[PDB]
Amino acid sequence: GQTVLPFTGIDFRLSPSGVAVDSAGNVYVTSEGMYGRVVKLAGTTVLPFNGLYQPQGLAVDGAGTVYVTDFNNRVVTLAAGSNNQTVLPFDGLNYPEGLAVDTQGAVYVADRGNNRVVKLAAGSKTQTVLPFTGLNDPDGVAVDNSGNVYVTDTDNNRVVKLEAESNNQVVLPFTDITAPWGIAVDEAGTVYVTEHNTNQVVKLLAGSTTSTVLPFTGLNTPLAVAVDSDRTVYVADRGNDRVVKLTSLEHHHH
Repeated sequence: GQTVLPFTGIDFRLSPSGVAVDSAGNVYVTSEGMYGRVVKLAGTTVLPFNGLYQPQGLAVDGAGTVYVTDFNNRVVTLAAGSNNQTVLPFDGLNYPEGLAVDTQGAVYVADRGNNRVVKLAAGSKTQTVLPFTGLNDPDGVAVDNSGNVYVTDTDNNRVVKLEAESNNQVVLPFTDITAPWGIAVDEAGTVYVTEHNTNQVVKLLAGSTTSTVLPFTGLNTPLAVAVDSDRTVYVADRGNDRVVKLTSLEHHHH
């Protein structure tokens, strides 16, 4: 049932490390590589970020601002239709991977080299380190509408939720999760994760005790995942230089 998104007119291998989807259903991908790019499928274009070096993760907020991590160890943002990027004041990032943006503009980064997740509130000049414990190469972060934060503890083969109320770390009941990397949370609290070296994508329903394997086929190193308002799931299928899409919408009287 999946489809491959038709990125056309492109002079470089797509190398998709990250994937985000805005309200209009524009799809954005970080194209890894020495000369990093963010590519936007509507036709296809390239956003005027300058000097991206191996960009690893992206997110798009409700205003259409695109936020990107890269291996210059920073987060760059581009406001919709701007051609002037700004570098957010994160400190000490070491191989930032996935990032997330919550409804108040706060930016969260899986800081893989420091085995932590860092937070920067909107307009603040200093970051916070979130109270996770025992992380080993976190690659992916997601934040729900309830301020719960979710991380892929990659080398621990687990996903941890820092609950907004208790500030407790819960190892979410994924079933046999391996080397989880990409993650997203949809508006129903459902958590999607890529198991990146085992080439599956799994989901966990909010408040549920176990998980399921989404019916993707032919994945090769899925490193990110997004989900739109139709609860369509998009995957950065990194080894295949493509993004694949899987719709969840029900079929009338079938």
